[PDB]
Amino acid sequence: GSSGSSGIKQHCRFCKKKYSDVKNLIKHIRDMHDPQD
Ligand SMILES: [Zn+2]
Repeated sequence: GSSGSSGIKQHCRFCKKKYSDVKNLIKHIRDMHDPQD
């Protein structure tokens, strides 16, 4: 196909886990790591 929703999946920079979108990754970061400083 000439176009599609490819490459949208994301990874945690702290614990190297994976998510199919950025918003569930941001919730994971705020719940498990919280890089506030
Ligand atoms: Zn993580």
